[PDB]
Amino acid sequence: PREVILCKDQDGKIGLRLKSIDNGIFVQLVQANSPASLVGLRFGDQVLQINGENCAGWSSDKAHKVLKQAFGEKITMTIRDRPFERTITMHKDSTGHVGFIFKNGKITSIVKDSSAARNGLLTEHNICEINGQNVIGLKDSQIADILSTSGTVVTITIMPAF
Amino acid sequence: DPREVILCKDQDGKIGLRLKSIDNGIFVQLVQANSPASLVGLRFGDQVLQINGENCAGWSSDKAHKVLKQAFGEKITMTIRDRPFERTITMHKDSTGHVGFIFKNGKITSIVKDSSAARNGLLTEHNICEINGQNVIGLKDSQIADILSTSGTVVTITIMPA
Ligand SMILES: CC(=O)c1ccc(F)c(-c2ccc(C[C@@H](C(=O)N[C@@H](C)C(=O)O)N3Cc4cc(Br)ccc4C3=O)cc2)c1
Ligand SMILES: CC(=O)c1ccc(F)c(-c2ccc(C[C@@H](C(=O)N[C@@H](C)C(=O)O)N3Cc4cc(Br)ccc4C3=O)cc2)c1
Repeated sequence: PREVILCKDQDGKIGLRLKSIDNGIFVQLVQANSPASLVGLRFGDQVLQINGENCAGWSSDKAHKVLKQAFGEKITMTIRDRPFERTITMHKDSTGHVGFIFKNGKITSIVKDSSAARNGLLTEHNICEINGQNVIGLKDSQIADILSTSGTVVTITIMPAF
Repeated sequence: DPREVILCKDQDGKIGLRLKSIDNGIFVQLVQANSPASLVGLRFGDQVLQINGENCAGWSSDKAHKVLKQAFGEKITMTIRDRPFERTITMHKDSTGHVGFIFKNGKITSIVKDSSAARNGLLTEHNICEINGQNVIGLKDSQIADILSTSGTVVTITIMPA
């Protein structure tokens, strides 16, 4: 658990969208070049507390109601670094592929006798990083450009789509 | 990193394991006490990458059991990824002897407000696997309650999404 302080920029907005998942509050959307982006907030981070109050059981509307109705331009948050994050290493075959089909940044299929198949890569998982580069927010064709310019080793970080 | 385990059948060609297809992968759903599977370290939620050399990718629950049933000699080789969905949460009992969560069939279904569980971001729709190193998979709810009731102030629980 870590504590991040956020300064509200002009319209009392943090550039953050939160979602209620399994009675927890998670980071769902982080706008680029925003107060939230600045202090390290990433897709899949868990918010434990907002201004010292527990987020447990809060609905998605409650979390946003709290963030806007907060007095003063400073909001403290206690965060847990993407708890659902897993890393999987794969190798390109002779055709330059590791073996998976994706749509909207989410793995939808695994090709038989592929590197993804040998390494137990899962479907219904969003891709977060490829070889260190963040891919949340990129269009599918830009993600394919990163995969295409990769060496033989393809390490991807994934999380269940939820 | 995955590890290889060698399993020797006990008498009836039984390995003492129950499998489950999840997200085009195969995971262990139950490990029998004192069995060949229990002997080599297999635990609930372990991922099976290969059975006797072939990829489990896309295999159904029935397919995995069919392949295990139809194994030739008394030796079944398996490539395992150690419980990939495992998270550990440490909580402290309050003055009334509780950490603050409700469960049914071994699954967290509610988080009590202002509790140690709420402070630690404990999540619902998660199966409880262990409590202070004691495996609780396969136990009745009143037996899980008995383990919590006789625990010290520190309560560390291992969980996995349902
Ligand atoms: C045995 C093995 O490995 C193998 C053997 C033969 C094959 F024809 C393949 C294979 C070839 C191409 C692809 C395409 C696949 C892809 O390039 N995936 C990467 C991650 C990869 O497999 O390396 N993309 C590209 C793409 C772009 C955009 Br815009 C949107 C979606 C996608 C997508 O799913 C998929 C499979 C695979
Ligand atoms: C502030 C705080 O903590 C707190 C405040 C007020 C509270 F009324 C509680 C609290 C009291 C009791 C329980 C019961 C709850 C329980 O004992 N859970 C443990 C894990 C715990 O909370 O320590 N079980 C026991 C049980 C047995 C069987 Br059989 C089936 C289901 C369950 C179940 O969910 C739950 C909450 C707690």
